[PDB]
Amino acid sequence: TIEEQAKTFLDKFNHEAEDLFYQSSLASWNYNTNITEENVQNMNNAGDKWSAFLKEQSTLAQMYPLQEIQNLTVKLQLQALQQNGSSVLSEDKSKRLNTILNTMSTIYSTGKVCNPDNPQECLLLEPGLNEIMANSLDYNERLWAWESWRSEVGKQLRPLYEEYVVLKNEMARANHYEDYGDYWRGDYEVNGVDGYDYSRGQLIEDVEHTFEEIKPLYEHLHAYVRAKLMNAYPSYISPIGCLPAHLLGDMWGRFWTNLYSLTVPFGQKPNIDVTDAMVDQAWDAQRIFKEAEKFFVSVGLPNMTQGFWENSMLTDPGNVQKAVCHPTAWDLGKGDFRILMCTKVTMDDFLTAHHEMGHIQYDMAYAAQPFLLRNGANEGFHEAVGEIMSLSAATPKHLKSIGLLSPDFQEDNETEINFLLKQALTIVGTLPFTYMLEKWRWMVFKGEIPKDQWMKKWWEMKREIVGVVEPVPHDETYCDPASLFHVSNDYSFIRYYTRTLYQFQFQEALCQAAKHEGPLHKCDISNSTEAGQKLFNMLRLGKSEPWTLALENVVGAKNMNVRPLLNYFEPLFTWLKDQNKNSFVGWSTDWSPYADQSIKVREWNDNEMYLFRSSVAYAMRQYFLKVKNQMILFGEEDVRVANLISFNFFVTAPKNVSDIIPRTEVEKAIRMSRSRI
Ligand SMILES: CC(C)C[C@H](N[C@@H](Cc1cncn1Cc1cc(F)cc(Cl)c1)C(=O)O)C(=O)O
Ligand SMILES: *[C@@H]1O[C@H](CO)[C@@H](O)[C@H](O)[C@H]1NC(C)=O
Ligand SMILES: *[C@@H]1O[C@H](CO)[C@@H](O)[C@H](O)[C@H]1NC(C)=O
Ligand SMILES: *[C@@H]1O[C@H](CO)[C@@H](O)[C@H](O)[C@H]1NC(C)=O
Ligand SMILES: [Cl-]
Ligand code: NA
Ligand SMILES: [Zn+2]
Repeated sequence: TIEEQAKTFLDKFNHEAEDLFYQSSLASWNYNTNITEENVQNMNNAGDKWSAFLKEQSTLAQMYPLQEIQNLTVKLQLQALQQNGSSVLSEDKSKRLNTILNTMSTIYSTGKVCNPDNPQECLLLEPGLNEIMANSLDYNERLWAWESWRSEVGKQLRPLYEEYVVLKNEMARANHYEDYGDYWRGDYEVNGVDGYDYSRGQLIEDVEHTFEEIKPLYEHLHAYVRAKLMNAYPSYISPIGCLPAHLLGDMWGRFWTNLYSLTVPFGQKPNIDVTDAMVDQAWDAQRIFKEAEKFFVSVGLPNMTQGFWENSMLTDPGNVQKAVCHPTAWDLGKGDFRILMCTKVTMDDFLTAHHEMGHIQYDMAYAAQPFLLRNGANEGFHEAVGEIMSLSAATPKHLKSIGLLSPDFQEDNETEINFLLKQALTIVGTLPFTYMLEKWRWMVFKGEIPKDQWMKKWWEMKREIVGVVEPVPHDETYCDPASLFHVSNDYSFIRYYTRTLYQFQFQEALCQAAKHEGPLHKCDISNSTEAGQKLFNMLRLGKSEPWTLALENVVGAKNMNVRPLLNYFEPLFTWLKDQNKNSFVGWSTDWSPYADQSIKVREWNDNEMYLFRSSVAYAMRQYFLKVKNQMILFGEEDVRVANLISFNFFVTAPKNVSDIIPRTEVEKAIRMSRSRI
C-alpha cells in the first residue's frame, strides 16, 4: 500500500537525515567556534553532502502521492520533503551563494576598525565596538564606532548582499514562493486544518495591525527617552527630532537596554540592574548558566546534559581562535545540545543565558519527535520560550531570591516604575526596530526597493517608523542592514516581533497556572511544576501540530494578540503619559544631526561628484594653509553629500567625522577658490 511504503520511507529518511545533519552541524560548530580555512572546507563538504542527500530524497519522495496520506503525521513530513530547494539553483549558482554566505559571515565576525590616532589599535565588533556602544557617554567616540563599522565593514557587505538577494530570490521563486521574503513568512503557514489555517500574507497583516496598537506606548517611551538623552548629550538632540542612531546603547539600537543608566526613573532606589551585584560576588559564566539551569529545574524541566557542559563554549576562547561570539543555541542532533556564548558578567549576559537555555530546553523536549518535525511550531515559539523565563528571572522578586538584591529590598511603586522602564527599553524599544528591519528586507525581496535606493529607503524607514535618524549621510556604497548579525548571517527577523507578543500571552497563562495573583509584571513562575508541565506539554509537540492550535491549547487564543503585552506595561504607560505632558510626543523626520552645517547646491555623473568633492577638499586645504596657516589633508571622502539636479553637503575633518567644519568657514573657502572652476 501507499502508506506502509511512505511510512518506511520517512522512517528511513528521518534516521538517515539525523546522521547527515549531525555531520554538517558539527562542521558548522567547529567553523563557528574556530573560524579557519580548513573548517570552512570541512563545513562546505559536510553541507554539500547534506544538500545532495536532500535533493535525492526530495525527488525520491515526489513519487509517493503528495496527497492520500492516512496519518497526517505522515503527510506534512512528505510535503516538506517534496520541496526541492537549493537544487533549484545550478551547481554554479549554489556554490556561489554558499561562498557569499561564508564571506558575509566571515567579514562580520572578523571585521575590524582601527583608531585614527593609533592605526595599530584595532577593534572587533565583539567585544570592542560593542563595549563602546554599550558604555561610552562620549558623543564623538560613539559616532566613531557607529560609522567605522558601517563604512569599514558594511561597505564590504554591499556588493555581496546584492548578489545574495538575486540568488535567494531565484531559489525561492523556483521553490514556488513570491520571493525569499514570502519563503520566510512560510514558516508561519498552516494549511489543510480548518479553523487553524494561516496564510503567508496573514502574517504581514497581523504584524501591521498589532504594530498600530503598540505605537502609542512606543511613542511615549520614545519621548521620555529622547528627553533624558537631551540631558545626557546636551545640545545634540532636537526635542521634536529622531534619536541619533549611535546614541542608543548598542551598535544599531536594536535594544535600548543600555540606556537604563541614563533613563532610570528613580535613580535613588536600590539598583534593579544587578550587573554590579554579579561583579561584586564571584560570578563567572559557570555560575550564570548554573543559575539559569536552577530556574528550569525548579519549573520541572530537566537539567542540561553532560555533553552540554562538556561541549559548549560559554567563554571567549581568546587570541588562540576566532569564534562567532553571538549567543546561539545548537541542536546538532543525536542528543548533542550546546550553546555558543562569549559570556560576560553583566545582567544582560544573565538574562541571555536564560533565553539561550530556553532554546535548548525546547530542543530537548521535542527530541522524541520525528527528525522532520523536530522544530518550533514556528520560529517565534522558539524565541519566546527563553523570553518567558527571562521575564520571571528579571523580576526584582526573583533577583532578591538568588541573592542579587539585598534581603531588605523593599518593593515600592517607584521600583516597579524602574523595573517596567528597563523592561520597556528591551521589549518595547525593539519592536519598531524589528518590524522596520524585516519590513525592509521583505520589500527588497519583493522588488519594491531598487538597488539605487536601498540606503535611501532604509534611512527613510528608520526616521519614519523607528524615530531614529542617521548621524552621517549614507549613499548606496553602504549596506547598513547587513552590519547586523542576523542580516549578514542570513536569518529571518520577524521571529523577534512575533516572540514578543507570544511571550506575554504565554506568561499570562503560565502565571495563572502558577497560582499568581496580581499584575503580570510581578510574576515569577519559578518553582511551579504546574507552570512547567503546561509549557512542556506544548514544547514536546515540536512542529507536529500547527502553531495556531498549539497556541490555543496553552493560552486559549488561535493567534497572536497584543493585549497581554500592553497590560504588562499599563502601569508604565500611565506614568509615561504623565512624565511627557511637557514633552513633544512623536517625531519629525526632517531634523538630522548634520543638516545645520550643510550647504545646498546650484552630462553629470558620479565622476563629476568626484571632481566636486575633490575640489572642495582642495579648496579647504588652501583655506587652512591661507586664511588659517595649517596643513589639513582634506580628502574627497571628507566631503559628505546628502539629499541628492540638487544636493546638500558638509565637510568634516579627516580622521574625526564628528568634527564638522563650521558652515560659514567652508563658505569662505568656497568663495576664496570660487575663481577656480
Ligand atoms: C542564530 C540566531 C537567530 C540566534 C539568536 N541570538 C540572540 C542573542 C540574544 C539573546 N538575548 C539577547 N540577544 C542579543 C545579544 C547579542 C549579542 F551579540 C550579545 C548578547 Cl549578550 C545579546 C538574538 O540575536 O536575539 C537567537 O537566539 O534568537
Ligand atoms: C582550529 O582549526 C585548525 C584547522 O582545522 C586546527 O588545526 C586547530 O587545531 C583548531 N583549533 C582548535 C582549538 O580546535
Ligand atoms: C507612588 O506612591 C505615592 C504615594 O504613596 C504617590 O504620590 C506617587 O504618585 C506614586 N507613583 C510614583 C512615585 O511613580
Ligand atoms: C572631534 O571633534 C570634536 C568636536 O566636539 C572634538 O571635541 C574632539 O576632540 C575631536 N576629536 C579628535 C580631533 O580626535
Ligand atoms: Cl576587540
Ligand atoms: Na547607537
Ligand atoms: Zn533566541
